[PDB]
Amino acid sequence: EDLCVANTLFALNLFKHLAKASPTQNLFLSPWSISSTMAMVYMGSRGSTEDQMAKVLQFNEVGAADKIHSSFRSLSSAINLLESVNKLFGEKSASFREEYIRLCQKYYSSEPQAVDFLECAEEARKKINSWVKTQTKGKIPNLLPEGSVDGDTRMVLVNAVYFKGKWKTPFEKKLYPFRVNSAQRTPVQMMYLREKLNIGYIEDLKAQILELPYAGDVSMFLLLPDEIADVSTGLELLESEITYDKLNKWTSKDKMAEDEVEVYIPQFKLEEHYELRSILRSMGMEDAFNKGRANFSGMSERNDLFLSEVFHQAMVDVNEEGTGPQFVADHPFLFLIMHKITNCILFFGRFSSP
Repeated sequence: EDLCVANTLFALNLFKHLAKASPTQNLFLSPWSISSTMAMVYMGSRGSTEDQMAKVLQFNEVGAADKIHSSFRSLSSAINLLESVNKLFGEKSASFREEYIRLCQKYYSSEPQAVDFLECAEEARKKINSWVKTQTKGKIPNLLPEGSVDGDTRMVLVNAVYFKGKWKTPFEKKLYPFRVNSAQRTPVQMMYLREKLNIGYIEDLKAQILELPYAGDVSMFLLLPDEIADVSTGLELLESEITYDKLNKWTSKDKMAEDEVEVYIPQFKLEEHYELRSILRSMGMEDAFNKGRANFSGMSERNDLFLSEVFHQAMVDVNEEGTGPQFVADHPFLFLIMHKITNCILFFGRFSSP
């Protein structure tokens, strides 16, 4: 029983499926905002659409229908730089119920907006992009592109999230060769820090795990292969073996002990944009995206409403500003950003290519 447990299950499954589409390049997303915005769409869903969303969101694996939405509103209070903006746009002839709009306000503080996809889809496309550009203060001027919506579009969800924390201890700004793959290296600016930090070693996968705290009890956990068993990113084994139970154990206080570590990590910025429909359908959320089967009767009395697409943008800025074992991240790693009090994964990513 825990939305943050479901979120982690879902985040790892989403990352695995996403990694079929992008097996080596930089990958960065916020499982928590996808879970929360997809839960609001699931609030509007019924029948086998609902059943499938609940299963892919892992709500069923952690066991509580009438408590999900209020738990998301409570969690959002505990969790809440961390900026998250979202909006559900829907074709105006499939009118949202007054009551759905009221529940969106109440549980997700989000208001669905009607657009005219059926007759002026390009204009709708451009109104979605002005709202996004406006709410993200210029970082994303054109979230949706040229032909991502047309007369067949019925409903799209947009979600853009940005994170930049303040490290508990400032790094020192040291170009080092970062290894992208067995034939290619790219110079990166490295940041260095010597500090008492929790660090662990995963014996079976020959990798180090380190926690880098930010101020308010939000930490970055970084998983960095030690032996390199593939000629590509070197992440192949960590990515086929990570599981909920394994991550839990790797991050347990018995497996991660405090120690004076010298840390070298690149200065980096990631911005990745996704269209998750094909990813979510491969995970099992099929009916929500299928015009002949979707059931959004909770959102609208009109029969003709299905989910056309999910736009997700996530961005992180990692720099030196803050308030014995060696961890040298001069080759690819997985990382996650964790809300320690809730144990919610806010972001999850692969840094492979500077």
